[PDB]
Amino acid sequence: AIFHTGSELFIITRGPGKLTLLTWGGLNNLRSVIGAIPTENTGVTKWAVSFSHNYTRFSFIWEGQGEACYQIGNGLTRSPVGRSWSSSSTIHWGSSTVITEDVTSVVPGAVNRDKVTTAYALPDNL
Amino acid sequence: AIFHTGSELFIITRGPGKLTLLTWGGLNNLRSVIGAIPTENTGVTKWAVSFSHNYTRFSFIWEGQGEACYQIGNGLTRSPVGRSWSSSSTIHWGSSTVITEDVTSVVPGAVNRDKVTTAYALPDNL
Amino acid sequence: AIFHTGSELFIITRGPGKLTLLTWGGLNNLRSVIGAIPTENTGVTKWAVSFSHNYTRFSFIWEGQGEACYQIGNGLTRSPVGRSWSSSSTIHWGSSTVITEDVTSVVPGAVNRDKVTTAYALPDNL
Amino acid sequence: AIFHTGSELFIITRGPGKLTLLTWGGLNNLRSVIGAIPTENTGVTKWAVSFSHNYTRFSFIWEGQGEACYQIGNGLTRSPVGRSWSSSSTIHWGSSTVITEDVTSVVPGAVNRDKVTTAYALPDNL
Amino acid sequence: AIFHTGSELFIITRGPGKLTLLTWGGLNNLRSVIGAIPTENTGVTKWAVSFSHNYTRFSFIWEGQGEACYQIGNGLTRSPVGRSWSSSSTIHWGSSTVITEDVTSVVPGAVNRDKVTTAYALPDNL
Amino acid sequence: AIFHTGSELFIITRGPGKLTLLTWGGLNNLRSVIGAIPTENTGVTKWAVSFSHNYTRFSFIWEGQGEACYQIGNGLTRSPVGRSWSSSSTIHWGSSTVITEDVTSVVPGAVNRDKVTTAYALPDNL
Ligand SMILES: CC(=O)N[C@@H]1[C@@H](O[C@@H]2O[C@H](CO)[C@H](O)[C@H](O)[C@H]2O[C@@H]2O[C@@H](C)[C@@H](O)[C@@H](O)[C@@H]2O)[C@H](O)[C@@H](CO)O[C@H]1O
Ligand SMILES: CC(=O)N[C@@H]1[C@@H](O[C@@H]2O[C@H](CO)[C@H](O)[C@H](O)[C@H]2O[C@@H]2O[C@@H](C)[C@@H](O)[C@@H](O)[C@@H]2O)[C@H](O)[C@@H](CO)O[C@H]1O
Ligand SMILES: CC(=O)N[C@@H]1[C@@H](O[C@@H]2O[C@H](CO)[C@H](O)[C@H](O)[C@H]2O[C@@H]2O[C@@H](C)[C@@H](O)[C@@H](O)[C@@H]2O)[C@H](O)[C@@H](CO)O[C@H]1O
Ligand SMILES: CC(=O)N[C@@H]1[C@@H](O[C@@H]2O[C@H](CO)[C@H](O)[C@H](O)[C@H]2O[C@@H]2O[C@@H](C)[C@@H](O)[C@@H](O)[C@@H]2O)[C@H](O)[C@@H](CO)O[C@H]1O
Ligand SMILES: CC(=O)N[C@@H]1[C@@H](O[C@@H]2O[C@H](CO)[C@H](O)[C@H](O)[C@H]2O[C@@H]2O[C@@H](C)[C@@H](O)[C@@H](O)[C@@H]2O)[C@H](O)[C@@H](CO)O[C@H]1O
Ligand SMILES: CC(=O)N[C@@H]1[C@@H](O[C@@H]2O[C@H](CO)[C@H](O)[C@H](O)[C@H]2O[C@@H]2O[C@@H](C)[C@@H](O)[C@@H](O)[C@@H]2O)[C@H](O)[C@@H](CO)O[C@H]1O
Repeated sequence: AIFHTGSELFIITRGPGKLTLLTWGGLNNLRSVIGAIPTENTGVTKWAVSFSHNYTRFSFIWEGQGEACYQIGNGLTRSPVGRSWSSSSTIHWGSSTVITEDVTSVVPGAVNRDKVTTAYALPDNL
Repeated sequence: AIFHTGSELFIITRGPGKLTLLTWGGLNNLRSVIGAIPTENTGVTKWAVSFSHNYTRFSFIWEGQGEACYQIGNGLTRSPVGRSWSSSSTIHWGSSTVITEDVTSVVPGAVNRDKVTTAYALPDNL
Repeated sequence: AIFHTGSELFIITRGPGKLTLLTWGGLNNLRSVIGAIPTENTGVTKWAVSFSHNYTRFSFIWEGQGEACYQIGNGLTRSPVGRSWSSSSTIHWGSSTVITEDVTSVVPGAVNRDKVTTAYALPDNL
Repeated sequence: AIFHTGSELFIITRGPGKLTLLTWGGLNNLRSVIGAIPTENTGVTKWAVSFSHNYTRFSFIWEGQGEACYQIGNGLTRSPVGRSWSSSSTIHWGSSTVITEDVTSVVPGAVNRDKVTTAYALPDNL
Repeated sequence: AIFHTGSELFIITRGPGKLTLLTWGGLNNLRSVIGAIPTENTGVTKWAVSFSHNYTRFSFIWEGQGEACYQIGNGLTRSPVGRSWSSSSTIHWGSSTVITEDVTSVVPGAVNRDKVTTAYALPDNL
Repeated sequence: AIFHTGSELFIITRGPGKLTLLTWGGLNNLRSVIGAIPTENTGVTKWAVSFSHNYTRFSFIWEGQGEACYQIGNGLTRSPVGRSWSSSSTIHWGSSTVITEDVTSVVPGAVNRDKVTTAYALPDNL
């Protein structure tokens, strides 16, 4: 299952843009969260994308002119990230698969946590 | 503040061991989570450590013979991680610094999520 | 077009095994060539795969038990390599796409050039 | 012998320029090929240089202001590349050594395949 | 002891600046040496700092806008370097720690060997 | 001149062994120094070799089954290190080149400083 040790969610992007994570499907009516994380890098950025406990749905898109792909754990495959919410990259908690899913109706209701959500660009010096 | 874009929490470790994350201070009686994340690497492991929405305390320790340090964003400083829950590395949500705190009172009530919490070892091919 | 500058063919594998290249569709009555290139690496091996002048078809498989993917140029996507001749990774000269093609009818006529064909594992010190 | 598994031909260059490969000594009257491959990198470029089946001579030069060296396999030695066709770097099929050779008599006959010959710059994300 | 095998002195800096080394406490009235080593790198520079035989004191500072840290051997800790001679990073021969020492009284007697002392920036291609 | 900024002395080795430095040609009646620096590494080790102030001769050998080469600054060329004191790699202070020199006559009178001379293996975390 994605997010377990060995099945971590990594993203690789090229050039500048924003990776946005939608955290939703909250247990016990917990509020959905949406936050955009910018990169100004000209080249490749590597990213770690985390879940939050007590949520069952994680959806993400890339907004940038360059490519963006996800990798599961140390798997070799790198597959394109969704580029709009009607064809978002989505994980159902417990799934081993990223699917394409329309989450356009979830986005406006989510609390805005731009630059403070669970997706992180790795620096030059790690 | 740590966990904001630019102040991401990275850990570097040497040799095999377990990084354990205690997620606590949950809003509205959300249950605390404890999970250990193993590595078997003989050398260096790099890690990205995430928060979870709706929690306000994040405590971590390293259990291994080899060193463990944290780095904030692309800062050059690397400082040691705590090695037991009585001297845990702890972050209070909104703080810009890691402190040393005894969280032994929080551990017994935490639900075990070994290999499925918000700390991730970076693989060899990222 | 694959094999042109900017669209070089790279392979990424995990663990030991043989990458086997079938060079075929030769002009000027040229004999097809088949050659297996071994790696003994436990971890990730990166590879550069070249065409040969005067041939119009290039087909390859990974015979190892670990994962294998190809990357075109500095593209981010990495997609699985074929694992049998009936589902080979195949390039038609001039195409920008690696297709899946059955080349079992070509293999028996090819001259064996094991360890001496146009696929190369990159070393640890490049 | 160079181009066999273990004795792969790699180039290292600094700054922008063209690596040009002459493929000649074609069996059965096969047409010699010349093709220049550009790099615009300001720093180091690593390259993989392939042979073509049915040819028995491979000559290459670097036209760039910066340095250029070849490495055989995982050998540590890096030695300078020829900088003109009268002092080309040349491999005789079956040889274990790159020698200096004057191939100006071969170049005029060769068909131009610029940006489409068997020498490849490795990208930033391999 | 620092400068023994396993306890090599490395520095990590960000951005352009100069690292200066004061070699002093020479036996047999050997003259003290001071030399500044510049970098123009915009990003992270890694440095190896050597002692000289027959000296008992080694002091160093970083002059630059960006951060500077030292690391001992393959240890994970990175700690700040001194930024003026009144607060120098200093090693007493045989000591396992870097101390803060005011060596303003030593600096005038030293011979200037800018760009020719025993601290070295590591290049892009090592 | 070797050892000036831009012309730093680096070594690359494969497999386990020892790099030995002989510091001689001392001014001010200084005794010659010899010291072996071992590595246990199975793969490639990178090294920084420093001079000592007040000496004019620096001679080094690699004793190991595996290859060993030197590189000057960020130059691309890598050339073999001497494998015995009768064929040492030698630098005359002020020279821009490494020569071969027999220094067997210096060795017996040199003070032994094994694991404590000015040649350093670079670690995995730099
Ligand atoms: C183990 C796990 O992931 N369980 C998921 C279920 O979530 C747990 O449900 C029980 C109630 O039966 C408790 O509410 C528990 O707190 C829930 O776990 C918490 O939330 C999940 C989503 C994880 O983040 C977990 O680490 C956290 O402790 C869930 O109800 C079902 C269906 O959605 O999925 C289970 O996999
Ligand atoms: C913006 C933020 O991080 N706020 C923190 C407070 O948490 C929010 O509290 C409000 C009510 O005042 C709501 O309960 C809101 O849902 C809370 O935010 C959620 O939980 C926090 C911890 C973050 O994970 C956030 O992204 C998430 O939406 C919090 O009560 C106090 C505790 O000191 O800190 C505030 O910084
Ligand atoms: C430029 C090119 O790639 N052309 C391909 C054609 O191959 C050439 O065909 C001509 C006659 O039409 C000659 O036979 C020439 O030698 C051929 O080029 C040689 O072979 C090709 C496959 C490449 O390796 C090239 O570099 C080499 O010189 C080919 O016949 C057609 C049909 O397949 O494809 C053309 O793209
Ligand atoms: C095995 C090999 O490399 N052989 C070289 C000879 O080339 C082969 O010659 C035979 C005739 O004896 C056939 O014509 C065969 O198709 C030739 O092999 C082809 O060309 C060589 C150059 C390689 O690319 C090979 O993979 C390809 O199948 C060759 O005539 C002589 C000349 O130097 O060298 C032999 O090593
Ligand atoms: C082993 C060592 O570091 N010795 C230090 C002493 O220095 C040596 O002193 C003896 C006389 O007792 C000789 O003069 C000898 O040459 C000195 O060693 C030389 O200088 C030292 C600092 C090192 O660079 C060494 O490699 C070099 O050969 C020193 O006198 C005392 C007190 O400061 O410390 C000893 O550690
Ligand atoms: C600047 C330099 O490297 N000079 C070398 C000369 O060394 C200096 O010689 C004078 C007397 O003429 C003093 O003895 C002085 O202390 C010497 O400099 C010291 O030693 C040299 C080897 C360097 O380590 C230097 O940094 C240190 O201060 C040397 O006499 C001549 C001839 O060998 O070469 C000069 O390049």
